[PDB]
Amino acid sequence: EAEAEPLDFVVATEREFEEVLAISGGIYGGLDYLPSRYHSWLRDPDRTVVLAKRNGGVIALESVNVIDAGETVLVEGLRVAPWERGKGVAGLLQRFCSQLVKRQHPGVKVARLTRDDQLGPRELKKYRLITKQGILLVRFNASALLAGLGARLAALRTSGTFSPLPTEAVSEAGGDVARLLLSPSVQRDVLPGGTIIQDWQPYRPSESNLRLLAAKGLEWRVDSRARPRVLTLCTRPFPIPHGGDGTWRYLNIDAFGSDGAQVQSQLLWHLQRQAPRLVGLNVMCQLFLEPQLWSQLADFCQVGLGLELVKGYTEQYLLEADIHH
Ligand SMILES: NC(=[NH2+])NCCC[C@H](N)C(=O)O
Repeated sequence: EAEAEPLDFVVATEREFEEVLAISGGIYGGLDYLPSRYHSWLRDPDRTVVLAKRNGGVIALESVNVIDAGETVLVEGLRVAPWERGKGVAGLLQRFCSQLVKRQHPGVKVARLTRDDQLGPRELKKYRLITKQGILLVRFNASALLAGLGARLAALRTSGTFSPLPTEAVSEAGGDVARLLLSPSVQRDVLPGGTIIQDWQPYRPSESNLRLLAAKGLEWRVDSRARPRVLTLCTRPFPIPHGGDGTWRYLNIDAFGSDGAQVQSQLLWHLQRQAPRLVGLNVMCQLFLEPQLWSQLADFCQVGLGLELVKGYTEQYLLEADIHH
């Protein structure tokens, strides 16, 4: 029962946007970023979005983007249509893209990717684990959160439960981001495996990548610019298909450091910064933090901030594998 027409690998364009959506049903439980990101991906100068087509119909997608000053290729968004899964399509698409990178980007030495699924033996054999972070996913209505937070945080103050610790501002334009991330000691003691993870995307801490990060509208927060120990990072919210009513946004916060109290205070700062912009909308807030801090922050979010836990503990894995020219 051979397929009548063969597989054709071609670079994605804006015309296939609706075809790509048709194969993306239920991806990441409705937290899929590609609906909101597909068009920007096409404008990225170091990125190649590859579609697998059978008889002219899109059935799979993979993106490869060269970062880390040309030494790394990040693999994102790998997906196959539900009705084409289990036939090795994702494997064939992976091989086409690996050859493309080796051909166009001879300087790439490693491939990198992030994932939340359990790392089976296969993974451990083909990939090195650079680092891993815990994942805390909560949901809330922005308006309801704002209307009740003052009372919530006042109770904590008087209750003696919690009082927000001081935090310090971080300005990219002012040069604070560079002075933090280019610090060898911050890279060693703060960053997970010496790596910046921003909305599932890993970057080596380098000026070249800092330029990429600066163009995304990220917001930073730190415990002390002089004595940095906890550094948090918020990605600008964007729409996700969850809910089907178009009201849901994905708020990604990456937390680097081992002081749980500072991760709490800095998470609260980001929430008070971002929720006003989300009035009238619903938010899926995913916090990535050191695994040992998870229970502390899940409680804080649940009991302290009246937030709803969407799912139990899971982990984000940063994987790396060499490129075999
Ligand atoms: N909820 C998740 N599992 N998100 C995974 C995002 C990262 C994934 N490797 C991608 O580029 O699509």
